[PDB]
Amino acid sequence: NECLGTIGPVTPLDASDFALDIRMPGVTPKESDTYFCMSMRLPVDEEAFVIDFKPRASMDTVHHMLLFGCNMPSSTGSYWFCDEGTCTDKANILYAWARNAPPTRLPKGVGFRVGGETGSKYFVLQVHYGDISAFRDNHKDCSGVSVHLTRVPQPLIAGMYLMMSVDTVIPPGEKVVNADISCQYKMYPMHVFAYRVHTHHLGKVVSGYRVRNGQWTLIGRQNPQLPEAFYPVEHPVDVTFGDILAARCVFTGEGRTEATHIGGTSSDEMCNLYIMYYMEAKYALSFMTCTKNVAPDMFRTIPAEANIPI
Ligand SMILES: [Cu+2]
Ligand SMILES: [Cu+2]
Repeated sequence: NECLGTIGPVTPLDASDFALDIRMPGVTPKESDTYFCMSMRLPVDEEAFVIDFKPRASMDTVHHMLLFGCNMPSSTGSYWFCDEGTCTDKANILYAWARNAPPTRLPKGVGFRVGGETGSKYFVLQVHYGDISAFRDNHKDCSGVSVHLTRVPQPLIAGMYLMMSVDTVIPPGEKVVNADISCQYKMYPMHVFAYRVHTHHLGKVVSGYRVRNGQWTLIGRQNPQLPEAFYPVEHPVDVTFGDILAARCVFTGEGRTEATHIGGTSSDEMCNLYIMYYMEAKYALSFMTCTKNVAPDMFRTIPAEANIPI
């Protein structure tokens, strides 16, 4: 969208609601694949609920945008190069937009809990500029996201279930290596509505499942070379006490000379699956993780799909 000007990025709408217009401050990338970040302090100290996200992205120039909640942005300037990092503390992902992926909307009555004693005090926006031939005119870009906040307690609360491999060793050559993740779910019900997969270049497919009475129910399955937005869960699924959450990342050892382990760099690999959920407010957890493989023998009946590329 056009460069806002000087209207004010905080718009109070009533006693309980306010819009945050979180936009780049007229930036002009000089090279392709630039990552720009900015932050905005939540303008209340008490608990609030993020209940809507409207993307304001120039189709021409923005490849993707991420919105994070945290307490300690990686820098304090109007904007900053953030190949490096977004937050010094944990970056909680709230929103992802990708040029060609269709953005999931929050289900009705769902919000992310922010502010107050334990919630995020800051939003950090990351904008990825790809092709920059649209900046030949040295024009200024004000891309970002318009966020709707309310102080009204929401009946459903959004969270993030992160499933992540730690021990995986990918030998050189080995055409096929599986990174398997599984945890017992022991909490009140979560309703899974979106997922995001992330690996590095050696990743062929990522799938996650809820397993109940030996039945595998697809949460999501994605080639991890495609853009990394939140894809909608095709048939949104309850995950309940006694279920097993199970994920498999399929890896190759080809194009590589030494053994590849898990690490933050691209020479290292990752197997991450982000599951966006909601829970009933009176039971809600904003975050859960699985870094174990508690039921490795259960993978003997994983569906065929998990082992074949798309
Ligand atoms: Cu991108
Ligand atoms: Cu990574």
